[PDB]
Amino acid sequence: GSIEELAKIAKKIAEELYPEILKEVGDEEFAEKLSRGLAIAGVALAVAGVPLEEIVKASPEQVKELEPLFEKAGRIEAQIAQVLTGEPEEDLEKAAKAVAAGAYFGALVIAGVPFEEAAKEVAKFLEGLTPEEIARFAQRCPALVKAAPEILKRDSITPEEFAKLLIEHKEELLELGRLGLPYLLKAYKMAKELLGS
Ligand code: HEM
Repeated sequence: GSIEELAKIAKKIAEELYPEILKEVGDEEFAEKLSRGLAIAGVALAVAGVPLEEIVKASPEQVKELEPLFEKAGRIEAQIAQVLTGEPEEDLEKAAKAVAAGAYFGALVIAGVPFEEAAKEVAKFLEGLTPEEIARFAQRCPALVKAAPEILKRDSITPEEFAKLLIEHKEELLELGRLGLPYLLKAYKMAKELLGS
């Protein structure tokens, strides 16, 4: 139950994802990051109670009923990430809201919410962060930077402008989410087993 214990689990799961991700991602630095992030999310979703095997089958209204569990998952993601990386040592509650938006966007897209509407729902989810905070958290995601490297020189991204960035890079972000989905599911299943021992 301790965060250190969840981090050790996520680190072990990341080691099982990494060789397979390397078979298909030629940037090995990006492969290392993907394997840690997908492992951390798999653990966080499992211990937050997001039913990911049901999400991939769910309707949009069923995904929206689960919205508070995604926010809990984001807080656990950011706490684990502090142990494994150190870097997210700051306002944890703000970082948690940002990362929460990631899996919740993907959950709405998986459920069949049209990409542009899902993007607006993300804009809604980020309200309360300053455009400067939004810019700084977006710059910490290697998938967003890989799809939209102009993030690297934005000082200010409003929630609406963040949704516009997702839409402008829809095809690239769909390809990264499709790459990550099988590894997220594998990590979630391994987490559920390891947590339940
Ligand atoms: C579309 C596919 C996405 C993939 C494959 C992905 C992958 C990742 C990975 C691997 C990390 C951790 C990096 C590391 O450990 O070095 C990460 C971090 C992050 N991602 Fe993304 N992400 C995606 C979409 C998004 C979206 C839509 C958001 C919207 C807010 C988002 C927000 C973040 C944030 C804030 C972090 C920082 C984590 C922290 O500081 O604790 N991601 N992402």
